Amino acid sequence: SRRRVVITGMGMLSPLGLDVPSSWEGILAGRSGIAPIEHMDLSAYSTRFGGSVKGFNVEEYLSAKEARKLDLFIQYGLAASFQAVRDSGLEVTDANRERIGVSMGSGIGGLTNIENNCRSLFEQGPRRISPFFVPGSIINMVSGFLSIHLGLQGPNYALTTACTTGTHSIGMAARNIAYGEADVMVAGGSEMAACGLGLGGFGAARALSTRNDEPTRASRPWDRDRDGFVLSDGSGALVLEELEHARARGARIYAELVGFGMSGDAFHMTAPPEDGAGAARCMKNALRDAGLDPRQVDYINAHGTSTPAGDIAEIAAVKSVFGEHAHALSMSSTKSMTGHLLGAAGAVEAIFSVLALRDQVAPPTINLDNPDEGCDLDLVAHEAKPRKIDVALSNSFGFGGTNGTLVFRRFA
Amino acid sequence: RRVVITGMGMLSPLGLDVPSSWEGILAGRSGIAPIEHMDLSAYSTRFGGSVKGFNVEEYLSAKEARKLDLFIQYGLAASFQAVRDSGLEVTDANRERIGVSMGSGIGGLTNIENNCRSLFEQGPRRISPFFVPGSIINMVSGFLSIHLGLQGPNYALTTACTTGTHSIGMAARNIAYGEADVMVAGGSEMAACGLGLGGFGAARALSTRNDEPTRASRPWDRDRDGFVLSDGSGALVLEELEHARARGARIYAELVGFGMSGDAFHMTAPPEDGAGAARCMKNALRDAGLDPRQVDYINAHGTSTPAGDIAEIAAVKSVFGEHAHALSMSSTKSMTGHLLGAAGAVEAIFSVLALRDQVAPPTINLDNPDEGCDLDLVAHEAKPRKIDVALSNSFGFGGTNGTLVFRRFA
Ligand SMILES: [K+]
Ligand SMILES: [K+]
Repeated sequence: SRRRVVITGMGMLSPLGLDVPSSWEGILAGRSGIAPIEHMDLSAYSTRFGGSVKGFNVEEYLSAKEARKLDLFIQYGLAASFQAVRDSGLEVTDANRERIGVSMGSGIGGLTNIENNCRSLFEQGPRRISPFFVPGSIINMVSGFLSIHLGLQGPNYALTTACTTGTHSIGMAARNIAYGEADVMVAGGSEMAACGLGLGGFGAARALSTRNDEPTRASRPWDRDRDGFVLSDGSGALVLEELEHARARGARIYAELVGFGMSGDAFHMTAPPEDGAGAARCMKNALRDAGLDPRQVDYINAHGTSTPAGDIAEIAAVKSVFGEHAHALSMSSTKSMTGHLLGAAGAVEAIFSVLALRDQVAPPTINLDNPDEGCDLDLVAHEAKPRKIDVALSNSFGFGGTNGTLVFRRFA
Repeated sequence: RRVVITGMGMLSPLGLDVPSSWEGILAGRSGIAPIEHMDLSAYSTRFGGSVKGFNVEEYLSAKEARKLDLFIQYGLAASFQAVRDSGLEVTDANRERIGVSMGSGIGGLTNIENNCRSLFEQGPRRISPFFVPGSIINMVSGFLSIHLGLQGPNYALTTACTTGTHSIGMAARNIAYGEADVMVAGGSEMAACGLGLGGFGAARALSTRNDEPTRASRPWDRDRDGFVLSDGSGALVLEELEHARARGARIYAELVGFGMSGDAFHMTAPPEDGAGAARCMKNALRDAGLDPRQVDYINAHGTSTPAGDIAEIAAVKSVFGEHAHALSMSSTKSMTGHLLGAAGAVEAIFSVLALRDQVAPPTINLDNPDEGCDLDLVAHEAKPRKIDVALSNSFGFGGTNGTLVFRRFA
């Protein structure tokens, strides 16, 4: 029946760094990765900043010939994946390649490539669309290209669930392993939606912070002066592995993935209900899946995107699920520093949750200068808090009311 | 926990619902024609499978519909159809146990085109406020859950040609695991626009048989020259067996197996031996606890491509051995074209209906079977025959493979 799933490898590109340790160093130091966007002219836009990946060198991962065929979200996804596989120490062979799969997702995918090709179509005609437009832009090609590069022949797929993509990708990949469909999965997500369509689109929806004068203070979850999310880019990948498989090869085990929960709000296209009813049902599903007492939860890495309705819904949901224990645990939003990585958010935040377990420290919610009415939990304001963490949750409560919760536990 | 199919819904190039589409399938009718909605003079391919006469206001108000990309409208239509067909009554007692997994290969290309037009010509402040929510792939699942009040697992797959097949398979897993009693699963696509036809055209992936569009899709025929791009949607209501029995549901068939693999070979062209497709079919059969000899009908991937079609023949021969000549295999894409994200969903429906009616759909246009294509490919005309177990295959871009196994329920 249901086999146990552990984390043996991790990889990442974020607004804070070009790998896991550098990103984590920034997280624990309370550093913002948010800055005015330099790669395009945003003078005509209401938001002119975000979390860019800085100094990415694709030549550390892929030949120039292969890299030019790929949208940045694919480059980022492959980078995080290559890091995670290397980190795991796993040797891929004919004996195991059929048992190793991939589930790397994205919220929007190759929007830069789509936009660029639409410009070519409109101004020059259809014969100027790139032959690599489809294979270089569709969301499943992170899973596609990774499997080809490394010879991974197990289950191969891709989620697209907006803010929840990375969380679903990791959860369902653990389900594959638990079910016996695979012994190893590379899972997570990637995003690069910082183009005219992305910044303009979220801008037209009035979804983004417009705090152009102080970009590092823009992302401020649970603060009374929050005004929308900050768009960020990057990727996270984890190597998930069946427990006995990991033990048999003497793998280093970071943590155990013990629970995964899902729900739908069935409420609104963009905003959650203020009581966070769906989020609460999601966390409850996750806790039951993990066979845990709620009081066992020590740290919650929040969705916390710095939106009026979104942030307050999470407080309400945490209070409903945990009761008086809501005041004993610590919850923080690392999006205060990284901004919102959309399809990659759940992946980088799973990594942060695993590292919170490794290092026994809760990452801060920076910018929490004045908590809003009712936001009176331990939200780890301003600075990292060393504390006991035996169980960590990571929440993603995304566009369309799609909810996912992952439950991680210390392994010994 | 066993999983059964209690409702189905569809938009295809052959009809605006399941029965109309199925009638076309059994008649050998083509849904492919020159594309009318845009000027394709400068394009190498000027035809495909369009949904004709779709009326969204049978499902949604004009205001609701306006914001949503066509792929979402199509996905909602199939989903609404399937839920209605199932007879399920949604209540407070069960709403947290009913979820949605509707996917798409490429999603809102038409809305992206339109908002690009506005961005380039007049700037970012002229992008639609509803662009993002009305264009992102998970919004079929999102909108459906909101409209019907469904609070169970809510997600979306995007695995090109295999989307619909993965969506149905993984929704069945949700039910089997106990995280849901009912799932609405499938896919939708509306990519037969400028970016889609131009994009696949640039990749030289499409048939260019502009002079005879109905003859263009010709799986395993020696003169095939690429796939035909088509629009539409399919949706299935998957239900736990006891749940279905307790409410007296009509059960079309049972979903008994789901298999996956990766080729880890090429972007678009599978290995000639179909090794990945073979592993996938074997995985599906193992999941179902069935021997290859129990399979009666296979609804192929069969997109009408040189490498793709022949890999499937090789895969079927390796998996089924001598029994490969006893079963029937056909590609309904010969009539429907390739619905991309919706292909696996509409083809799961065709497989279920093959079981209901005991008839194998034809592979039309199979005038001259290519070298080695000597199986029973149901050439030209529908074939009544015994069908106890049916497979549906999807072997998609990226080498991503999925196989569903359906069985008669008595
Ligand atoms: K989180
Ligand atoms: K099929």
